[PDB]
Amino acid sequence: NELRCGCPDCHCKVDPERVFNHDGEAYCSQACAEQHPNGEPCPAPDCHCERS
Ligand SMILES: [Cd+2]
Ligand SMILES: [Cd+2]
Ligand SMILES: [Cd+2]
Ligand SMILES: [Cd+2]
Repeated sequence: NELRCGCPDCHCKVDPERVFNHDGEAYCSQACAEQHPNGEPCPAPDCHCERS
């Protein structure tokens, strides 16, 4: 299915040894997993997930 981030428009590279599984889904960062609680987007400075 191609390892993809739970975010609707996010597809950053996810690493198994640090995979953030939240509610059974994988995310690229702890930010996407928690729907960006600290208001912090993901490490990708060009990504627009949750922004748009
Ligand atoms: Cd993103
Ligand atoms: Cd990302
Ligand atoms: Cd993400
Ligand atoms: Cd996100």
